[PDB]
Parts: sequence; C-alpha cells; structure tokens
Amino acid sequence: HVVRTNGAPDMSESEFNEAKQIYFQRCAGCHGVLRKGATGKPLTPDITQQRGQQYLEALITYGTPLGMPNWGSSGELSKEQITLMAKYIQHTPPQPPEWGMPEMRESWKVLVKPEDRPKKQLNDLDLPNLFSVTLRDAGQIALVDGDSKKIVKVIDTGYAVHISRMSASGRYLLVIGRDARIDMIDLWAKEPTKVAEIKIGIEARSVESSKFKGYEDRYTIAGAYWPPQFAIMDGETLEPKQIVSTRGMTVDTQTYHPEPRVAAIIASHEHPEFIVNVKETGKVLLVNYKDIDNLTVTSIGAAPFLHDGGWDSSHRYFMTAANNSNKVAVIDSKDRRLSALVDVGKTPHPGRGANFVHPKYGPVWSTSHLGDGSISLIGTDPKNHPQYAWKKVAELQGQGGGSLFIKTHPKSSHLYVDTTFNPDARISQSVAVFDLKNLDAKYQVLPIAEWADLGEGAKRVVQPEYNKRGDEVWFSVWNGKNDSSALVVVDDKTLKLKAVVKDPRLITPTGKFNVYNTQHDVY
Amino acid sequence: HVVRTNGAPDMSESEFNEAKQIYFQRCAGCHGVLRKGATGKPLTPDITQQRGQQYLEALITYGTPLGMPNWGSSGELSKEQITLMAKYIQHTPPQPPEWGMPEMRESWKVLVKPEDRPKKQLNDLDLPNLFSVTLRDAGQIALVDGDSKKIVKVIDTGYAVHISRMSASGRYLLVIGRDARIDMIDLWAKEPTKVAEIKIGIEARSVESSKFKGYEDRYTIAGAYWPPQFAIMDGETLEPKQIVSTRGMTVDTQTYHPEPRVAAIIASHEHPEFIVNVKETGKVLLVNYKDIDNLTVTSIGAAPFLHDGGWDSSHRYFMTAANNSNKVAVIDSKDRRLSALVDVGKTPHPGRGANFVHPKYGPVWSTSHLGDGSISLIGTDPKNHPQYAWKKVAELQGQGGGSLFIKTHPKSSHLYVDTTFNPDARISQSVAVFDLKNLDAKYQVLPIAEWADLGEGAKRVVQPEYNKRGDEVWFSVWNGKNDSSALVVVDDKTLKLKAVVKDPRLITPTGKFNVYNTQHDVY
Ligand code: HEC
Ligand code: HEC
Repeated sequence: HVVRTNGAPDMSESEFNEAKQIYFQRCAGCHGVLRKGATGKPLTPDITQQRGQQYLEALITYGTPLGMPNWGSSGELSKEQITLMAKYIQHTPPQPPEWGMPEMRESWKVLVKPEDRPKKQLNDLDLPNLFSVTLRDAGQIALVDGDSKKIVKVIDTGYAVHISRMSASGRYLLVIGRDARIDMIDLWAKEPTKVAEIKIGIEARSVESSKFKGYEDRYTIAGAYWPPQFAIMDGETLEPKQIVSTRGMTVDTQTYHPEPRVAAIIASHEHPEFIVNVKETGKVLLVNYKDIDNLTVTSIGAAPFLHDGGWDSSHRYFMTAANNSNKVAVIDSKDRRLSALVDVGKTPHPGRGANFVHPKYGPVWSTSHLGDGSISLIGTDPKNHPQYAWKKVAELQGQGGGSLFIKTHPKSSHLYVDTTFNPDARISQSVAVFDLKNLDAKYQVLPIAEWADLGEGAKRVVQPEYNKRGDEVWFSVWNGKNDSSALVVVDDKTLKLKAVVKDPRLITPTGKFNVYNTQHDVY
Repeated sequence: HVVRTNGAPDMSESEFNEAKQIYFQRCAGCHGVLRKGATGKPLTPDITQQRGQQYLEALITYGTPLGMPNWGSSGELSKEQITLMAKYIQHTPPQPPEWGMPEMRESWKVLVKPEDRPKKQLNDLDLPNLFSVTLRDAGQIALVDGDSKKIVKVIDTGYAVHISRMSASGRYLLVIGRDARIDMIDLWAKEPTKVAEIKIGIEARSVESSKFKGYEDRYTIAGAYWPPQFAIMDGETLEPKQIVSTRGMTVDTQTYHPEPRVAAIIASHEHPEFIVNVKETGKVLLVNYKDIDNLTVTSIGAAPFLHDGGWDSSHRYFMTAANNSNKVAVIDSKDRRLSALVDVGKTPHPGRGANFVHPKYGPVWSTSHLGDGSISLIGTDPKNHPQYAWKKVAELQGQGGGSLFIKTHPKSSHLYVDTTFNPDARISQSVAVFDLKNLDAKYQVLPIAEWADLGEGAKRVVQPEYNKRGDEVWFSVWNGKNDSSALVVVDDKTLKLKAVVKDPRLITPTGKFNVYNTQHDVY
C-alpha cells in the first residue's frame, strides 16, 4: 500500500514502517511520541511541511548547536534513512508502539555478571565525594573527583542523557536518558564500568533505587512517559521483573485518561516502597516491593498534572506540586495518606525543594516561584511545631525570576538560589546566598560566571550541588558563545572561590550529582 | 595572492574581496562588522571553524526559523557565493569599510520626485490612527488601519527591518533597517508608496525627522553603528547633505575610542536640534540644523555606554541610561546642559520610559528594571515640584522581570507593563495594568495571549502601543510553535478585549508605531 497525507511526499508502507521504527527508537525521547515536542521542537505536519523536505534533511543531517544531534554527519543515520525521516515527519503522526516484557528483555544487556564483579572497591577513588556530571549535548556523563577537582572518567550513555541516581549501597550509579535507556555503572571496578543496560520505554524521566533499610541494591525502578508505565528491575542485573500500567482514571473528573505519564519517582525511607507521581491523573502511588509477585500499591489522590517533589528533612513527608496550582500536596509516606494541600499563594516551581531549620518556625521545606524569584517556606514538623505544620510561614525574595534550583545542606548555614533563566545577564550569571542564621537580611550575590573566566558572552549558571561534607558548593557554568564550560566551586564557610574545573572534555555540563548526597537524599 | 587563516579553507584574493563585499552589504547589519554578533550570532573563526564548511553552507542556504534569512533557497545568493561566504567567515575578520558621501549617493534612489507627488492626501485613510507594524522575519512593514482593524498595505523594505518614525507634517513614514537602509513612504499617495531610499552605513539603529516648529519635513537624520557617524539628509528627498564622524574621546577616561556607535536619536522641541546618543564615548550631542553648512554641535558628557532615552512629559528633559549603571542622566535640551544623574538603585532598562502625573509627586518619568520587574519613578518638574525633581520618588512592582516596554498616554489613567522575557509562561503571555488613580493598589493582569486564541504553545506578548485617541491599547502576540500571530486590542476605559487582528500576512509582528503618537512623541 501507499501512505499519503495532504501535502506530504507519499511513502511505501515499508518506508513508513522503517521510519516509524527509527522515530520511536531515536527521536521520540526528545520530540515526543505524538511529535508535539518536549526537549526538542514539535515535528507535526503543520510545521514540518512548512519547512519542506530539503530543509528537514539538512537539519537532521547536521544538527544544531542547542542539543539536536547531527544524525547524518555523525554516521548514525544513512542519507537514505534521513530522507525517509524527513518524509515521515510530514505525515500524520501514527499511534506509538507498546513496550512490554519482550521488548525490555530484547534490549537488556548484562556486560559483567554479578559473580564476575569485584568483591570490594578496586580503584582508589573517594567514591562518596565523586560528582556524576551530565554532559548534555555529548551523550555522556563525567565522573569528577570532589577532592582533586579533576575528571577521572567519562562514560558514554546516549543522546538525551538526563539524570544520575545512586543505589543504597553506594556502589552502583544509575543513569537514565529521556529515551528510557538505563545504564548501571559499578563504581567498584578498577575503573568505574558499565555492567548492565536496558530500555524500559520510548520516553522517560525517572529512575530510582530501593532505599528502605535492608533492601540495598535489591530493586531499581524506572518510570516512562510512554508507554504509561513503570518497571521494577532486579537491582543487581536490571533484569525486568514487574511492569505496571499507569493508564487509568483522573483524580479530579474520574474519567479515563489514555496517557498518564510518570513524572517522578523517589524512594521511601518509612517502608519498602517507591513513590511514583502520575502526572495527568494526579495520583501519588506508594508501590511496595516487600513482595513483588503479590504487588501492593496505595493510590493517593493529589491534584492533576503532578510534577516533581522531594522529602522533608525527616524523610517522611513527600512535598509535591501540580502545574496550574498554588498548592503543595503533602503525602505522609508512613501513614500512606494525603496530609495537606498547602496554599503558598503562588505557583511552586517543580523540584526537590530545600529543607532547613528556621529559628522561629522550626523545620521548613522551601520552594521557589519562577516568575518573581520569591521563595515560600512551609512548616514540616507536626510534632514540635504543630502551630506551623502544613502552613506557609514566610517568604524570601531572591534577585528575580528564573530560578531552577535552590539548595542547602544540613551541615550548611547557607541557602543557594540560582537564576539560570533570569532575563538580566548579570543575574543569570550569579547566585544569591541567604544566611540561614539571619533570614531577615538580604541575600549576598556571588559572581559565579565571572569567576569561571570564560570570556565575553552570554553565560548561564545552574544547579548548586554540595559535596559530601556540606562544605563546598559546585555550580555548572556555560558560555553560549564559544561552547566553553566550567564547574565553579565555592567554600561554603567563607563564600570565597575555591576552585574552577576546566577541561575540554567538559561539554555542556548540566546536572551534577554528588554520590553521597544523592544516595542519602540529602537536601 | 592567497588569503590564509589557521584552519580555514584558503581563498583567492578576489574570492575574499567578493565575499567581503557581500558580508558588509548583506550580513553585517545583524552579525556585526567584526562578526562579534548583534541580532545574529557571532561568526568569528573560533566558532565557525568548529561548525565546518558544509554546516555553514547548509545554514546560509536554508536559514533558520528565528530570523536568519534563507539566502540560498531564496535565490538571493548563488551556490557559489554561499560557498565563498562559508569559507570567508572562517578567516580572520578584516577591517570594515568606510561609507561616505560617494557610497551614500550611489545607494540613493528617488522613486517619486517631490514635484510629482500629490498635493494632498489622495487615499481615504485615517492617517493619524494608522499603525506601522514591523514584520520582523518577512522584511516588511504592514500598515494597519486603527479604526477598522484591517491591514491596508504591506511594504517591502529589507531583511533586518527595525523601526518606523514619522515626519513632523504627518505625511512621511520613515523606516530604517539594521543594515542602515532607509525607506521614505508617502502616506498621501493613492496607496502609500515608497518615494525614496538610501543607505547611510553598514550597521545602524536610528532615524528621526526634524520636529522643531517651522521645520516640518526639512531634515531626516540617521545614526550608524558602523561607520561611527550620523548623516543629515534632505527631508523631502533623502539627499545626503552632511555626514559627521562620532569617533572621539571617552567621557570617563578621555582616551580615543575608534568605534563610538550611535545608540539613539530623538528630535528636540526646544530648539531646531537633534539629540544624538553616542554609546562608547558617553556623549549626548545636540546637533543644530538651523544652519547645516555652519554646523553647531554641543557635546554633553553623560556616562559611558549610553543606551536609549526619552523625553519627559514637557518635552524638555531627555532621560537616558547607560549600561552597567544605576543612574539616569537628565539632559536639559533647552539650556543644553546635564541637569542631574539620578540614582534609581537598580539598572534602568533602556527605553523611552513612561510619563504620567503622580497625585502626590507631580509629573514623573518611569523606567523598568529587567531583572526583578520593579519600576522606578523620577520627578521631572523643577518648577512646581522642586522637592521631587531629579529624585527617585517611588517604586512600583510588576509581575516579575523580563519587561521590554512600559506605556501610558496623557489621556489614559492606566500604565501597561509587558513581561515578554519572563521565564514563567503565564506571565510572559499577559500584561500588568496599574491604575494611575490608585498607585497603591496592585496591578491587574490581562490575559493578552489567551485572548489572541492562537492554540497551544509558547506565546510572547510585546509592546503596548496606544491609538491616536489614547482609548485603545494594542499588543503584538506570536506563537513560537506554529508561526501564528495576532494583534490584540484592549479598550483602555474598560480593560476589556475589543478586537483581535489576525491575517496570514501578519508575520512575526513586533514593533507597532501609531502615526500620531510617533509623530508627536506621545508617551
Ligand atoms: C534530544 C537529544 C534530541 C534528539 C534525540 C533528536 N532531536 Fe531533533 N531537535 C532537538 C532540539 C533541542 C531541537 C531544537 C534545536 C534548536 O536549535 O532549537 C531539534 C530540532 C529538530 C528539527 C528542526 C525543527 C524545526 O526547524 O522546526 C528536526 C526536523 C528534528 N529535530 C528532527 C529530529 C529527528 C528526525 C530525530 C531522530 C532521528 C531527532 N530530531 C532527534 C532535540 C533532539
Ligand atoms: C538578520 C536579519 C540576519 C541577517 C541579514 C543574516 N543573519 Fe545570519 N543569523 C541571524 C540569526 C538571528 C541567527 C541565529 C538564528 C538561530 O536560529 O538561532 C543567524 C545564524 C547564522 C549562522 C549560524 C551560526 C551558528 O550556527 O553558530 C550563520 C553561519 C549565519 N547566520 C550567516 C549569515 C550570513 C553569511 C549572512 C549574510 C549572507 C547572514 N547570516 C545574514 C540573523 C541574520
């Protein structure tokens, strides 16, 4: 047969199915399963037909400097395949494929069997103080030694590399990409080495390890945007064990939703459970892995379009926000119930938040507001500060909007606030630091990008991350003009510049994950 | 001879000079005379050699959707010329050319001699209520009828079309592009028609007409980034009459600066003079055109890196800011002196500002702050409010940072504030409106982008512009996803939606210039 779309170059039924398979294996992680866009732009026929075949071939062939791979000049895709892809994205988007146990098992690779792995750490690295750094546009992670401020390893994962997580033993580093590829890295090998890989879906954002006491390295979980599902895997091998669909009913209208994406997963410390946020249906699932054949799930209704979330300081209450809402949902992971919906007056910015002790209000959890740069504080201690629990107690004011990350550490007296997307260049190039011992005082500004010494041009600073001791804070810096990058390290006790990590291998550093602080949910 | 650069494909001395001529005629308006970038990205060899010949050819050939023309697929440039350009931008940037009276006169075209033009308005348009709208990526302006809300004419100018200005008679519309091309349009023709064109430099931003009483249509002035100069032309024909270099000594170090760009030009109402801001040397020039053969210029030292500025409500004091400064310079255009340097505590955002009467402080001029969305008010009435003159008297707070334009009108009780570059989508898609009769009250938010009804996707709203009566406010809206655009019209007395202008010819509408309000400096 012939596939035809108004205004599109007709294709063979075989050409279309070949392009379909390429699209969902290689493109959908960034462009979406219905091509509506995510990290990458929309590729629906209204837009692509306006660009035309030859423009589309050119873009796919050479890529762009802002994260679109050069599929042709890389050799990843053939001239003929690129022509097929340029034709394909001008046709109506088809139904995306499913991805079950057969597809997962076919993608599963064990490079080093558990019995062939070392019995102890064979390298001499200070593993808890390693930083795993995403090299966004290079499809790699870099392992950076926190003590010597040197790159010690670079590891290929794939385009669309996203985040790193740690197993509860501290031995295994887990990386997931937006195409739902997972890599498992053994930090005890003579040089840290990939030991297993698997693909759990077409599009994904989240991975996590089992962190309840006694379950170290037992299970790894991953959540997909498409298909709407999460998968529980063997923590030692990534062998897929259980797959659970998240298709289902919405919390607000109780009508069936055909694509409830998994937004985020964190690991419970109160029970052997994973906390799974399901976005469109607005459900927080507590998934119990004490028995994975007789699988227990508690579904807590929260609010539609759930985003990220994070633990409070006690690791009991899960603080989460939904888009289009001024409320923070508080899930009690111990009693397995919704505890509160906290009005913070403004829309909270998705993220783990930042926990610290307010001298007056006691333990608080904090969230930023993207538009105006304010930060809301919520009391999180029903035991000793019941008069403040699940209430907004205060508001701090940063330099302005555009913050992506706020960060503290239990051993630090400072709160760091970036302003990556602020439209003023001096503010996007700097970070605000609040004194937790005098929260009535204005923040101080650290000139992070200037310290990086990267030449003239637009520089953006992102994501404060502490070292294992809590006495250094690391920042990613990148000059959009010349492709140049650095990690800037501040002494948290003095607020002085301590080090600048520069290396040609440090390509578009974005997320930085300190091993200890990621393993132990320290924020 | 052979031109060679480390890492660049060698070129014929003739090929290089051919590419040089193309670069400075067609590319430098956006990419800069030393290729350091302006509207378009930097094209210095460090960056271009990393991209490589074939990527560079592809980009030049097909362009990009964010304002880089498709030189090859347009037919503007040959395959051979595009190869030469891709080689050329990998070589060391050469010295840019000069552009004097011979070059200006060679570019000068009179399409309709003044004696052949109509003696009165032959079309039936309400000319004072026309809006001249920049169609940024189309190289055109659209004339939109303020009464019927319909496009009535579309006029080609060139890529990099920038702003519109009006002659003091109300008859001639002046358009300048970033390549320093000027078009003069006769609004009295049966259909408004280009009557003259000229090129006054390689790179430019500003054009203005003579507005002192009695000099209607006598002179047009334009200022260039490169060469560092301004040119005075005959107001009826654009014939070049006088060219003045702005090369000279800096205000702060009194050392010679070889490229002092003309930042902005406005027209004096106190004297037959143009006010010319010279950026790097920090000089405000009062250029007197009573006698242009015996040319008098008063040079007022202000501050380095002068930007835009605007008149106060009385059209006597020129309010201007320099980058990297918390001060607003006040130039008295009547007495021809610096009046004050007003500390507003934060960096003012370049712009004309907004004038209104504060019930307590009297006439004030207002400026926004890009980072945090605040607005500073300065008293501008030494006669009746001397206790507030040249002092910051108050601060308003908008939705957040990212404002590009604030706007009022003497017949309006509202102040409008866009937030085009705010990182929160709801804020960038809306505008704040303050009640000038109750400035203690919080602003109201108008959902401008939602009213435009442009489908899902990132939409940005920019530049409130009033109609001639002051009772409508117009906004440009554009959906980045689908290329779709609208002008949204609000009833200023009710703050209700009044009209939505949609037309496939409305491609990337940016600046909107109401004829009457531009002619009479009404802001
Ligand atoms: C994330 C790592 C991506 C993957 C994998 C793919 N694409 Fe992509 N693409 C991505 C981005 C961030 C962008 C925008 C970059 C820009 O500079 O703004 C793009 C762009 C495209 C386009 C152009 C869209 C347009 O001009 O409107 C096309 C045609 C495109 N991408 C296609 C495409 C294909 C077919 C891919 C699989 C082979 C693919 N992309 C992968 C990000 C990412
Ligand atoms: C303004 C109207 C422009 C004119 C005239 C020219 N260019 Fe341009 N260019 C412009 C922009 C806004 C951009 C960036 C667009 C993007 O999508 O972000 C560009 C880009 C380029 C590039 C690519 C740079 C890179 O990938 O780093 C090149 C090689 C380039 N432009 C070359 C070029 C030439 C040779 C031109 C004259 C023939 C030219 N541009 C004109 C804006 C504008």
